[PDB]
Amino acid sequence: MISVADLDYASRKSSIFLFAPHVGTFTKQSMDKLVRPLAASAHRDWILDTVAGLPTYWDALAVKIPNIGNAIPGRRQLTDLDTWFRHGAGDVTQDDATLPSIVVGPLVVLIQLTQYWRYLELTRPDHLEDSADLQADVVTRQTQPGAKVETLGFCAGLLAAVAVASAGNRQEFQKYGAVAVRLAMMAGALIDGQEARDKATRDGGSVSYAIAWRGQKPGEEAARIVKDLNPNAYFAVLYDEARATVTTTRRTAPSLVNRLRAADVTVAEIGIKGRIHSPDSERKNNTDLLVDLCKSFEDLQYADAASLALPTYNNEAEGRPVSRDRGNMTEMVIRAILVNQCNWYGTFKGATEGREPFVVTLGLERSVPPTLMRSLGPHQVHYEDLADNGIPPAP
Repeated sequence: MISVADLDYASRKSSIFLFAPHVGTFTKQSMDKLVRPLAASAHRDWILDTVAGLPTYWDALAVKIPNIGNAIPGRRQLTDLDTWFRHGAGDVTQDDATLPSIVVGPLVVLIQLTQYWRYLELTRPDHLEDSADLQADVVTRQTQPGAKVETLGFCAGLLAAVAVASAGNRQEFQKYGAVAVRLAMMAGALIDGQEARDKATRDGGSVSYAIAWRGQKPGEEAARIVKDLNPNAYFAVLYDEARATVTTTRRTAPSLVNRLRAADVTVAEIGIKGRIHSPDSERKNNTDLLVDLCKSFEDLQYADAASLALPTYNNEAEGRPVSRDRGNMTEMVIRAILVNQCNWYGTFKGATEGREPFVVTLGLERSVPPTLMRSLGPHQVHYEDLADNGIPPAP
C-alpha cells in the first residue's frame, strides 16, 4: 500500500491514465463489495439514472440482432442490475456463478470512472475544494508545464478512457460516462450471446489463457500451434514481448494447453469467458449490426476525434494518440473491443517510449507489461495499491 503523499506526483512530467481490461471473473458476492460503495457515493443519482435506462437499449439491440436477443435473458440481467444498485443485492452468498459481461462491462466502467475521479480528488491542487469540478481543472491545466494528460484504455478500458477523453467538465464526464456504460452493456451482450450459442454446441463456450515463452523460436512455435487450431483458437491480446492471451473453444482447450506446454510455453487460465477481439465471421456480422444501431442514437456517441478534450489511444500500436481525422469514436471503441486484435505491447510501448509519463492504472487488473514496467521506475501507480482509495460516501 502506498499513500498519495509518497508518490511525488507533483514532479511528474505528464500523466497517462491507463484504464485496465477485464481478466478475472466476479461473483455476486465479490462484486457486491464494489457495488455498495458506488451506490452510497455522490455518483449514486447519475449511476441509477444510467442503469435504469439500460433495458431500453437492450430492447433495441434485441430487435436489431435477434440471435443475441434470443440467446440470453438480457432484460432480467439488467433489471436485476438496477435493483442491485437501487435497493441492494440481498443475500449474495447463494450462487457462486460468475457474472455475465452484459453486467460486468457496465460495472467495471463505473468502477474505473469513479476510481479516476477519486484519484483526481486525492491529487488535486491545494486551493481546490474536493467538491470542485476536477475534470474541468485537469483539462484546463493540460497545457501547463508537466501537466499534459492522455488516456489509454486496454480492451474494455477503452470505454472509460474514451469517456474521460471526451469530457471537458463534470457534466460531460457524466454524459460520456453514461455512453460508456451503455456501450459496455451492448458489447457485453454480444460476447454473452455468442457464448450462450456456443455452449449449445459440441465446441462449447470459450476460455482464455495467459501464455508466456522465452525467445524468438518458442514464440514462433506457439504461433504455429495456435494457427493449427484456427479458427477455434486465436491470439486475442499481444501483451508483452513474449506474452499473449489466447482464446479457444472448450473442446480444443486441452489440446491447446498440452501442446503449448510441450513446446515450453507457460499457460495459465484467466477468468473471463467468451471471445473478445474475435475474428469470427459471426462476430464480424454482429459487430457491423451493432455499429449500425449505435449510429442511430445520439446518446450512444462519444465526442468526435477532432473534438476530444484530452488525447486518447486505440490498441493498434500507433505510437501516438488517435489522429484528429479518426471520426466516430463509438465505432472505434466497439470494433477495437469486439473484433480487432489488441496489440497492447505495441500500444503501450508506443505511448511511453521516449517519454517519462506518470502512468496511473485505473481498474482491477495490473496492466503494465513487465518488460516495460522497469523503465517507468517510480513514476507509476496501480490505483488498487493506494491508501484511502475507497469511493467516499456522499457528503
